[PDB]
Amino acid sequence: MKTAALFVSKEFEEEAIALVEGANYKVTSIYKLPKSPNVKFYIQYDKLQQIKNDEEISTLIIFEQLKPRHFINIRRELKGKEVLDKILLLLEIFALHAGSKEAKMQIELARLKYELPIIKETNNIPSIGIVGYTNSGKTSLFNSLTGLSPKRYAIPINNRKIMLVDTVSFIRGIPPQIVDAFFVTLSEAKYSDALILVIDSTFSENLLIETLQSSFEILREIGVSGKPILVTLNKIDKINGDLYKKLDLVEKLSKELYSPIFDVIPISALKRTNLELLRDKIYQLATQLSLEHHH
Amino acid sequence: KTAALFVSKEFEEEAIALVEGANYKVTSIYKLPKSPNVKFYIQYDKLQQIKNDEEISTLIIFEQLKPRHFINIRRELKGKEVLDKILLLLEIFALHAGSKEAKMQIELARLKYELPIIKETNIPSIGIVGYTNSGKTSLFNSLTGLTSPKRYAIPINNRKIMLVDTVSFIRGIPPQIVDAFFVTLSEAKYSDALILVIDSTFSENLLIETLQSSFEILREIGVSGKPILVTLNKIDKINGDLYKKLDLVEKLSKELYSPIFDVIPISALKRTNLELLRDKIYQLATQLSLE
Repeated sequence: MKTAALFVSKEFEEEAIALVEGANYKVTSIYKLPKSPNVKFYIQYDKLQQIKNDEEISTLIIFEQLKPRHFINIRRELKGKEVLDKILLLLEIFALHAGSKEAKMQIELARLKYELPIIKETNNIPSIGIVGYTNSGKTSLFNSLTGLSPKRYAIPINNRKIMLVDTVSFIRGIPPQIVDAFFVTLSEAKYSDALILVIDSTFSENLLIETLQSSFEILREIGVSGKPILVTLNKIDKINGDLYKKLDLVEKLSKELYSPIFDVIPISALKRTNLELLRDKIYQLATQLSLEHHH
Repeated sequence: KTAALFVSKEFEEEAIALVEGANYKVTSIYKLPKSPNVKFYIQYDKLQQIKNDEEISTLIIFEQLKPRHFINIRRELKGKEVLDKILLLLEIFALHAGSKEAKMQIELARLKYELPIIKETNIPSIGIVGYTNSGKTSLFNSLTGLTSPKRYAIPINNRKIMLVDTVSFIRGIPPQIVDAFFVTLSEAKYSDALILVIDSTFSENLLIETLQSSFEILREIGVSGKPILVTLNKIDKINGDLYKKLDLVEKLSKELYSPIFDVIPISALKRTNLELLRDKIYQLATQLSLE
């Protein structure tokens, strides 16, 4: 697919790669943010030229907020290759998930508001949304259940077909200019019949409680209620320690935070561990959703 | 692309030109309800009449509708399109839009107006300017030979000249679309010269007013030092002499603006003096190829 060069600090690197790849980009080269950002192109002129003359790179992505000055200078150099900062990247990601008119419009509106200053200076299918943070590994889970990219994909489980919805992952510290765009795009998860809350188990005890609590809090804000939630404690193969300690916590805490909670199972999307068990739980959930209003 | 229009008696003349200027075939025309319906603005019966007509693809009401109106109307007219004054004008702006910035400004205003609705659920360039129903588009079409690029280069004698039908002036512009308008009209600044089209059917009071208003807008967008050719259009609807109005226009125009290239009477429909105009455009094109 389309390749991209990524400029990002070591702290946001992991998240950046996840977001970029979520935008259907293959990260070929990675660089850290400039100590003293170039006043001209934000990045070294010699590096911009290298990327400019590298046919193996189609898009330049910088995980920071660029000034209108930088966009104009960089774009008038790339010729055809696109350039994206954090804000444009996120808006581009939202558009991929956006299904409703309001989301699509909020995204486009915010996009035009961000480009303006730059141009002025020149039979019965249930829906199962997969929610969670960017670091939860929810994307890997979607790709495993699907077999993989589409944000909506139907999968056969026995005699039932389930519509898996890869919703926009929760994002911490979002630019104020795109808050409304993200809120509406994320709120689209309220229209799902059920949800799969992916939880990063690698977190420490307190941080894990914070991620779980925050996840349900966010789901509460977007207007989710009455929807059966199947919690999946992801990243168990990376635990390298005690699983029951965190699993019990998640299970015992989830029931206190939200209702109804369908189930709470441990998984490992990459190693495809317990995924067979997961499919079984999905089927049982889909079976339940159909009988919910039957007589 | 047919359309049904709802407009009062006074704005009907203006509305028809706008609708047709937006590439719409005005099929049906109704009076505007003096007592607007709370839910649909228009009476439910007529709304159904519009729905029960396969010869209508777009409903246009020349007024400012509230979000709840759009919702209820679009709910009934499930397959057909609906527009009001604001949506219509914005669609017209996009037609005259030349620069990318204009495109964006127009789309921005359109989104800000549409969100609340869903929420609740070198060749010389001559720019033709003037109020709607001054004969602008008719003049443009007559010169270009069209019967809608809004910008077409025509050969006069042995010179190729680009004609640009800019967005017409608008009386009482909705605050929402003010920015989109001026950004779209500002393209007139780039024009090497302008053609000010004025409706000759107006009385003295209205003629003086229209001239003062037209030039006022030209200042408002920053037009200065550019040759302006004033054309007194629709003379085919005037019985008496044109001189009294011709002198009035020429006198007042040169008092309000400079340089005034010339002031000639024409008729976009009857083609009266169009050849004289073509010649004056050439003389203007030759004068610009040196200064």
